[PDB]
Amino acid sequence: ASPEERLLDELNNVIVSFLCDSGSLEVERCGAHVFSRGSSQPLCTVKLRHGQIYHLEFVYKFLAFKLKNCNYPSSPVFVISNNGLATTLRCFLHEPSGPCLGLSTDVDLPKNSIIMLGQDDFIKFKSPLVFPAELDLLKSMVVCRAYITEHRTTMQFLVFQAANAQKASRVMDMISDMSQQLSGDRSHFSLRDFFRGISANFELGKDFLREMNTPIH
Repeated sequence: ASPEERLLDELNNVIVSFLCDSGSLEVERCGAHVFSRGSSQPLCTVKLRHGQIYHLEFVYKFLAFKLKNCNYPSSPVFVISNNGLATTLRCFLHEPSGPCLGLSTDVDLPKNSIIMLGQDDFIKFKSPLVFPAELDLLKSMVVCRAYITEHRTTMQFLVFQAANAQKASRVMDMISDMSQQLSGDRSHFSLRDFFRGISANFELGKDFLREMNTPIH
């Protein structure tokens, strides 16, 4: 299982590289049944940390892109759950009880409750908050700021955009040019081209996340 192992390696390392942007990230991986239909094996588990921001939409869509490139039919699922000792993010490569909560600006997350995030949940969250031209991940991205205290756990979902439109556009140019060089104009630039370019140089992904820094009003 080397082709499988390489893909699983890459998927885990997308999370490691892009879920945050600073500090020690506590990412645990673990069975030959991560891809198997009907399995409840997550790819990895991440302990969330008070005050940190997690780039859920970007990582989600990056994982979805790699899976479709490998002809894998399922789309990932993120599960945030609080067991009373800690809040974790579990990244499943497919859909795998306690109250299951939906996305909103402030999701109180008591013990034994979960939040499930899937393919269209980020667009549904953004849809009423941003104008149509800003709806795509390239312009507006959903993040999660963790609020974890002894007396309350709360997942705070925010939409971030670039404050500097010119610098954001310059990063897009670099990514587009990287995609064009791998395949050998701006009018065709797609989410696939975006992740193809970032796949070739992760630093371009870091550049994008760095510019997507301002919560919407």
